[PDB]
Amino acid sequence: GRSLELGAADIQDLESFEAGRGALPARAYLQSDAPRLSLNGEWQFRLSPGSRVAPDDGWQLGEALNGFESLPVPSSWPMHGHGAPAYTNVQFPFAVEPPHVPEANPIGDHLVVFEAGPEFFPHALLRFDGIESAGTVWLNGVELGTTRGSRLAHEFDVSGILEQGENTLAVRVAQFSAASYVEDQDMWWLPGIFRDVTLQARPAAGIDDVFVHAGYDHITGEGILKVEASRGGQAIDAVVRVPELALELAAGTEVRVPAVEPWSAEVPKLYEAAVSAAGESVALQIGFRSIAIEDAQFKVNGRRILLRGVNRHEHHPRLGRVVPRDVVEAELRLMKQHNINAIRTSHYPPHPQFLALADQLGFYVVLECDLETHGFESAGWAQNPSDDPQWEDALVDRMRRTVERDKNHASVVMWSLGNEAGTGRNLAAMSRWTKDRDPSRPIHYEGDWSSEHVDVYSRMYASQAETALIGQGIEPALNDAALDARRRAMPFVLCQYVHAMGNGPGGMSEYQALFEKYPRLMGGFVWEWLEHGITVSTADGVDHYGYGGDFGEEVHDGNFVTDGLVDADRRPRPGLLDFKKVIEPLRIDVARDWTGFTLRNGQDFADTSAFSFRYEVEADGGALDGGTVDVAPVAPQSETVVELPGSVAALAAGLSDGRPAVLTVRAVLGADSAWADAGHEVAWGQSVREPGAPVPPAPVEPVQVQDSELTLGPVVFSRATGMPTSIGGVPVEKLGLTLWWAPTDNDLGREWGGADERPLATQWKDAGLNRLHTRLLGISANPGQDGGETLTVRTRVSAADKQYGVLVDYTWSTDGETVGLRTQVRRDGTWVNRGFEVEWARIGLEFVLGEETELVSWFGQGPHQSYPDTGQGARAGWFSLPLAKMDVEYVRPQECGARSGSRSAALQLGGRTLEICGDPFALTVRPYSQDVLDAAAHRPDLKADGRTYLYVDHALRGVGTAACGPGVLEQYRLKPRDADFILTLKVRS
Amino acid sequence: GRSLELGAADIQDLESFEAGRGALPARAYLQSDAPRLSLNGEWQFRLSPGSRVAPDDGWQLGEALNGFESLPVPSSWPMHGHGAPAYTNVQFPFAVEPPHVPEANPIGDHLVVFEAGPEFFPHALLRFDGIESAGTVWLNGVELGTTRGSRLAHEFDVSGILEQGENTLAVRVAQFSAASYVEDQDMWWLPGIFRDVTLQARPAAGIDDVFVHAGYDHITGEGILKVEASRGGQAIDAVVRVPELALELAAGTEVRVPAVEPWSAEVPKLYEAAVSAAGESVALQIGFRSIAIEDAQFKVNGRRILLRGVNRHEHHPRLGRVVPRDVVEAELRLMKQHNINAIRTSHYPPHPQFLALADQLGFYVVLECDLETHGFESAGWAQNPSDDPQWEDALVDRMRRTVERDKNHASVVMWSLGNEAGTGRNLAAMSRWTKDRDPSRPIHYEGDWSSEHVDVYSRMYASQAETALIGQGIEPALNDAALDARRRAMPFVLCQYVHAMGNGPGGMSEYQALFEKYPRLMGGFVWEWLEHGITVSTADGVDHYGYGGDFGEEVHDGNFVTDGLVDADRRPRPGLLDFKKVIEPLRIDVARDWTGFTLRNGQDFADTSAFSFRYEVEADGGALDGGTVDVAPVAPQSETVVELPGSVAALAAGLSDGRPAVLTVRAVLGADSAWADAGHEVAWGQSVREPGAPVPPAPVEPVQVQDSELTLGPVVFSRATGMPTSIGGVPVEKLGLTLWWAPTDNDLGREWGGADERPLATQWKDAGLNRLHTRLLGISANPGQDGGETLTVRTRVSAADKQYGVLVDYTWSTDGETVGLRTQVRRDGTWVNRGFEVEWARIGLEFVLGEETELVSWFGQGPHQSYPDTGQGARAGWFSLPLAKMDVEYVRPQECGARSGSRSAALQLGGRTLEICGDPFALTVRPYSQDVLDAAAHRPDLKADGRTYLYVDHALRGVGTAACGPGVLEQYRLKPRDADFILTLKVRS
Ligand code: NA
Ligand code: NA
Ligand code: NA
Ligand code: NA
Ligand code: NA
Ligand code: NA
Repeated sequence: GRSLELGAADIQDLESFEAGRGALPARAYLQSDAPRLSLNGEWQFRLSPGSRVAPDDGWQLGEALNGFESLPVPSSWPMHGHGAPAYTNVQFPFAVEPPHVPEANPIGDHLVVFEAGPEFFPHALLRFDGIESAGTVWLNGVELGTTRGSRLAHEFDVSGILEQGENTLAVRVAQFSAASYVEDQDMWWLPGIFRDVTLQARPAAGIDDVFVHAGYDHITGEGILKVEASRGGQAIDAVVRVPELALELAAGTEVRVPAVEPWSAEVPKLYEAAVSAAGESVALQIGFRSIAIEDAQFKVNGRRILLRGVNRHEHHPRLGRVVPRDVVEAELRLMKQHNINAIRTSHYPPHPQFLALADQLGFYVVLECDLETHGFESAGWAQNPSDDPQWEDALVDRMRRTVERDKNHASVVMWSLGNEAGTGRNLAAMSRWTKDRDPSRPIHYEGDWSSEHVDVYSRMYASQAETALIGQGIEPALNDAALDARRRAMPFVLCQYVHAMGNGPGGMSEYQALFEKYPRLMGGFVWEWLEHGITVSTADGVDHYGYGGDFGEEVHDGNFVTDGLVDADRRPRPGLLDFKKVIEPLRIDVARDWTGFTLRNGQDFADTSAFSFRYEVEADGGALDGGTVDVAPVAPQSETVVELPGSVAALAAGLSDGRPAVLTVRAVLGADSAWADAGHEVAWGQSVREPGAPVPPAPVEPVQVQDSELTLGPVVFSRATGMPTSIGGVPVEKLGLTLWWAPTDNDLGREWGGADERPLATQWKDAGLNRLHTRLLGISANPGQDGGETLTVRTRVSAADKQYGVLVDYTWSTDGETVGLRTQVRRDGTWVNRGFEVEWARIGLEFVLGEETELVSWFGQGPHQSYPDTGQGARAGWFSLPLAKMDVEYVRPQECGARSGSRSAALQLGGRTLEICGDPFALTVRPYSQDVLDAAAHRPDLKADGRTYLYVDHALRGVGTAACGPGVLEQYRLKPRDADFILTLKVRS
Repeated sequence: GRSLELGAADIQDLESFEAGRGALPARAYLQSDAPRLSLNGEWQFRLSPGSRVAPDDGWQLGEALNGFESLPVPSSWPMHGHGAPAYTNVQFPFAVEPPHVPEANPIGDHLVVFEAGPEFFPHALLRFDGIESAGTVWLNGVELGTTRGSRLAHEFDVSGILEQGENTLAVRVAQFSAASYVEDQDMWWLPGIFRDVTLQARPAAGIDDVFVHAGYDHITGEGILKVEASRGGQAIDAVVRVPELALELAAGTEVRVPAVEPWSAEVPKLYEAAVSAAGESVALQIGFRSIAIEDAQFKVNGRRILLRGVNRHEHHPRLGRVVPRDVVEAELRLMKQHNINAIRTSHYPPHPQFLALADQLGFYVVLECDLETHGFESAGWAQNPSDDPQWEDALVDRMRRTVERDKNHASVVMWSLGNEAGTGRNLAAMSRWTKDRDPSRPIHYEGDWSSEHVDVYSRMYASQAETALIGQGIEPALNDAALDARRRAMPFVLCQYVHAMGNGPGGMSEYQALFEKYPRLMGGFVWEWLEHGITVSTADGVDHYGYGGDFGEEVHDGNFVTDGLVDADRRPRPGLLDFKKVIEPLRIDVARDWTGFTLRNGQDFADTSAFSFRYEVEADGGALDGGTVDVAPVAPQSETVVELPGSVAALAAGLSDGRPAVLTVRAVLGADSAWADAGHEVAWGQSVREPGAPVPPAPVEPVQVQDSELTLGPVVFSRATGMPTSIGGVPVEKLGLTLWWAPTDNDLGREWGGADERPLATQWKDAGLNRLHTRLLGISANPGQDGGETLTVRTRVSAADKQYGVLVDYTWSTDGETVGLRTQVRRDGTWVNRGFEVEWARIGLEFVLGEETELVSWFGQGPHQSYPDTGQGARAGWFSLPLAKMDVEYVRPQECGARSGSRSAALQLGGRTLEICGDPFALTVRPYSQDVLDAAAHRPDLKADGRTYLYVDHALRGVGTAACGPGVLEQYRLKPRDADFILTLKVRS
């Protein structure tokens, strides 16, 4: 019979296993003096729902365009109202049947008219730095070719096709193609021509490609320099000039520069250079550095380095995969400002302009090829393109374009084959190709744990325990003795760790101590730098971030795309403030007697001469003493004890007992740097003189009794419930025990440890911890002092359908001014439910007050939140914030905002002030309840109800990283137990 | 110190382990000529939230009532806006810490003024037939006592307290008490004075209690009669008269009536009798029957009986636990009309008036004590009141009041100790007490499988397989040899089986065949008779039923209270129509040659003389022949072959081949009965002459091709998709394969069989069956006949992120009038997901039509729905219903309304008619999509969208009873497989 379906030819091309056709050889991205014209700007665009209905109406000519409208290019076109973004993590959004594509496949036709002056003849090309996922390119109706590899560059010769004057460039882009099966990164699906489009003249006697080789001999101090230059794939005559080093040499010859200052992330020394032929000159920035593996350590310039890293996706909350240059520069500065020294380009090459900025600002870069096949894992990796010989040419092409583009940049210290792509013959082919092309950079790939085709051993989210075993070289052996010996000689990197989703990440300090202890450990890269929030404006014009499912997706992964150290607009999350402290490159340990501090220089290359060392003593009234102390430069990996002026110690000795005072020593930048202004804080340490325990008020005030109320000084109690209804005139609507919090993203994750396959959030719901009930057992007034009395209220807390509970006793006392509150908690019954021991989130009290709080002040840790396994960046001091600024604007609202280690607190309720003191407690204050917080999926769902929710916790659980990787470490868990704690309360005007 | 809490005395009483205080001895409910006054009517009512704030303001006197309002009594007070109903199944709504009660405990103060004439002096009492859960009673300010046992009667002597003329009765009712721990039935929590309140004069020389003993000697035909009569607990002189039997005897003497007609559910013969003393006469209805266990069979009057039973809760959708008498009478008639002969009073004694109606209409009754402690199971039965000696007196009191009230009623054939109360010493004490008081009725209790203290072996939801083993006496042995021998000599009853929640129950026929095969099997009681829906009126005034969670409950069990054979207003569900057929008491097997039918009388006592046997032959045009055939009475458990008139067989022989005709033989009531009018259908059987296969149209019409459309006779196809866009001018918006349906309540239940602990609904979601995607592979026109052509469209169906699929090929053909459609389905890949084989709900097609359907007609099974393991009550015939009447109004919308076994169908779309024919298919038609159906939680969420959703299924899965008990039996499951089926389509005006 006769074939009748439509669009079969277009679909066959989209199903191609091969790389793009018609492109020039892959090469470096080079700054050249050749004439160039950027075609970025306002293009014309038409969208069709699939190949079979994509018109074949000659639109490529620009004449009588039917159905086109203006669209910026570069762009991710769903960010501009054409379709919508869609988020999946691992799962494909289409049926898995490679190489076939779904019928619903957005086809975007792009068209731009431009003018080519005489400087673009006789030879020129068109460059495309990124098209997701399949491009077909026509110029003046003539097909140039196709693009595969969404984040890779393609160039097409236009000689004999480009015309003098007006030209018409047409590009048909398909969202889905066979290449989608190898681009399954955990991120938004966003088609478009999302990077630069450039016309570049190719003058005769020019330079097509350049390969910089700039090594460093750390013994002699020599630089080893060879700059290759080619045209049409052939080495050519060219002259290399490096003026700062008094150098003129031929391209292609290796020389020995007697002395060079070596490049590192800490000291990113770059030498300006130019390589030029008769027709073209290329400008280079040369950093001399050598990379080697020896004694199972990753070494640069002869030294083991510590990677303080993040995984960087490219995302912008309004432009999608288009990241404006100013945002790139700003976020790299922000990384440096938080002590980061390393970046993994998860999981594809970045915009080409990123490389020079990393060279300049100083980051160790893991440059990763555009390859991920994670969605094949759930079928046992059946049909995985990574092990399918039909995909070999396509995957080698991806690696070749990755390597060729960025090979000249000192910041790149490892090539990565891809991410979560299983094991297979094509990964081996990619590795062999890279090792042969560029032996100067070790190869990284986590997906094959046997590490057969790599030079470093990489894992993601390995526990602190397994990392310690690896650090000692005693992890279990591979079955193959030869492969085991190879891997045991490799250094070890965590390419992803301490998953930073929501409240968290907990457990960072335990990893860092191992990094410092064991040379084989290279460090780690946090997952991830940024949340992929997409800005949404609601009915009222109130902006907030959207995540998976908020754009009508049929299958999605929710807020797992919002898992970053900064939000999509680069505002730090608390996790980044903690991370900065965890990875600080200097350690400052202040002596308890305030005579001095131990200073350890944790850097690998630089001394301490860039830093100014400042001290300040702060007390309740303010600063009492402070200044700068001169420190002879301390070498990398060396230590010294720095004396503080005698006045500081003398001040500590004269302090009256119980008066709190904090000595803080900081290392700040002595001068402006390329990434921060002078005075920027890099490291700090403290010694605290703690306030004395608040003496409980003498119980000299008696209990006065009325039919329905009891009064004890400034406290009024309901006689029916035994609970206070007001304290100093502040209405108390509720007081009770808490054991639960609104689950974090981590609490919604499964702990793949133990026989319990429920997330902690589910364990808590099953146990009833979110719906506690209180029974009153009795109320008694007991003799106090000089006619005074204490009031003891006995209660039992439990939950419907449960037999376990806790006996909670409140003992109240007052001298008329201060109120004393002792709370005693005693376990009743066995706290087991559905066969497993119940764990608590906290041991604390919730005060619900009938008035709003405008201001929260405290002495403790701050300014930001802290939980048992977080809060490293929260330092001791006196803090005060408006109520709203106590919250944390996580995209999915969740437990957050607790200030652990508080010794005193003050809430301003309009005109009066409520003061809380006692042994250390955690402090949280909110204008809405925990049930409202738990129910809210986006921040607009949070609405104040005119009350104050005050949380005073005697104990808290950690937050961990159970959303992906380890849960809460054993020492931070909270099993049911007896407890007792004392508070004082005071209300003033 | 000094005690200061409030209300401690009230709470201490509520925590009492003891029975109520102050009541007269428990006795029978008796029809007496003693003067009586019902105090039912409009009372005054005040509600307090708990004991500690319940006023002690002297309200018991009726003077200056502060805060009282009118309330009907009897009532469940949350049904009248005081609080709200709350539904839990097993879980308690309060902390489990017996005997303690929560602080939130509705306290209802009831008050009524009444007048007592001289006939109520000097002696009278007040009777309360039910108070949930704790009552305290005052008369004229004087405390009478308290009530415990919510569904049990209490009487208080008011001699010397009742006054001539005006009196004031005050009752304080607490919702929760220690007794709540032993009243954990799966039902709504509903406090109130919910049964009659009566003043009764007690004249001197009267009769307090009566115990009827009326046995039957099945050998001699004698009745064995002894009527005991007592006053103040002492046997008294009284005369018993039974006029119909020519009897006058003294109370307390056993006599032998020479001949009596025995009582059974089938023939509920009752003799009017009176026992009288000088001061009082009591009217009785005496049914002579004897109960015995012999040869491991439960026998009445010397015959093993088959229980065709339901579990009857007391519920009314607007009045709660108050069931108006007219509703009781109507629903018992409805039970008889659906062949039911047995009732279990789950799980408490019914209203006292129920007993006489069961005597009269004829049901075997399992009368169950008010005891259930199910909520202790989840803590390993720790603290279970059933094994706590401190609860012995309270639990024996419950059993004593249960037995004493109803002991005179022939319909009661077993006493049940309670339900789901574990095992324990107090259950044994209850059994010992009952066996001693009334040896004439065997004891039932399912909670102790060892059956130590019972006379029958009872289970709930035992599988058909285990029931077959029990029926053969080869179930596994108990560890105790003595207890094993006892239990193996017991008959076996399913006190609850074939859970009737939502679409279902499936698997009824397999149980019934075992009941018929094995004498040891007594039968079973369906769970349950009625859905406990509560009527709710929404914003627009649209009524619907609410279930758990719809009334603000903190903990609840959702729609598990809507699990009945009839809805709360007693409208039959399809399950009741199927059940009636399953348990029909006669079997009618029509010969294939239409010469006669085999008639088996499945009754235990009655012959067939109450029935008229009618036949009718029906064809497309209408009835062709019919009449009545005289049948000599067939004895119980006997069989005969009844000849039909020769004209019927002659008609079958003359039928042209392929013409459909149905011979139906019915057994209807020959005369009015007490429960249905003459002509009521009891049993039926059929023989069908099936229509010949529709010959496919000759493919003489060719495919005409256009740029974007293909036309083949009356079918227009999209050339882009290959699917029809119209058939005979009827718009087709979508056509595709189906494998999924909107989960039933059963599909949301876990199959505790196999290693997969996901409900089927979850298995389907995980597998993507609800989100199928279709890829087009090709379209071809092939040579047909005489220039005609067929059109074959090749597709593959799968789901996002899955590698398995099905190849689906559509072959279209037409002669211009009729359209032929062949569908071929071929498995592609292994249909396994998350480690388990995927199961399908169906193999079918969904047509989405762009116009509404007003009427659906078909030849097949009807009128109601049928699935592979249901539809017994759906008979063969021609049916036609408005679209809305094809649906089933389940409270939670779910898959329903399929008509299996359809051979032809006709949809009326405005003016035109769409006809479907072919080999048997299942037919479903809806005005909304499956996704709308699945998302809808209540019926108002269903909204028509102006389309027609037509489902034609080649195969369906069964529905089972997985919500509670067995899932779908193996033979009704649907594993992925290849399939092929043919349809013809025709559109007319
Ligand atoms: Na991934
Ligand atoms: Na993520
Ligand atoms: Na939330
Ligand atoms: Na139960
Ligand atoms: Na139920
Ligand atoms: Na539904």
